[PDB]
Amino acid sequence: EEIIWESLSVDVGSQGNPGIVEYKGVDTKTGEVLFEREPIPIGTNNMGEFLAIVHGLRYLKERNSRKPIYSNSQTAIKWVKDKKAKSTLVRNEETALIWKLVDEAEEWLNTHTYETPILKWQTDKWGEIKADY
RNA sequence: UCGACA
DNA sequence: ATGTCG
Ligand SMILES: [Mg+2]
Ligand SMILES: [Mg+2]
Ligand SMILES: [Mg+2]
Ligand SMILES: [Mg+2]
Repeated sequence: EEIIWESLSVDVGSQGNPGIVEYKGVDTKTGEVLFEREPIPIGTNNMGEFLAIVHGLRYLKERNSRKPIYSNSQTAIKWVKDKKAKSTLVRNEETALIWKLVDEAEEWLNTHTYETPILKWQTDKWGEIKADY
């Protein structure tokens, strides 16, 4: 129905897909950028979306914040729930970095608890997510 | 054979 | 185009 303004919004930007991937997290209310990841040379959109949610979980947990996280990504939301990023991206020397990060994000999920609700941003009703590039 | 989310 | 799920 309506936007939970007291929340963190995450989004991915890329150049190519697969291509250069980055992400950021913003306060949904103020649009202030709370974190921004250095570009990863090769990755997929969905891997970037996954890393952005997991990074948001880590960021909120460290700050003892109970705010929900908004993502526009059906795929990444499911991967986080499963603790398993089911990417098709070839795992080789060029994709080594993104895959290491993905493996580490999954490992964090398997060693930590969180209560953060992970919520689907309703683009069709609300327009583009605020963490949008 | 599609329907969605990016 | 390409990455993904239902
Ligand atoms: Mg997105
Ligand atoms: Mg990262
Ligand atoms: Mg930590
Ligand atoms: Mg976007």
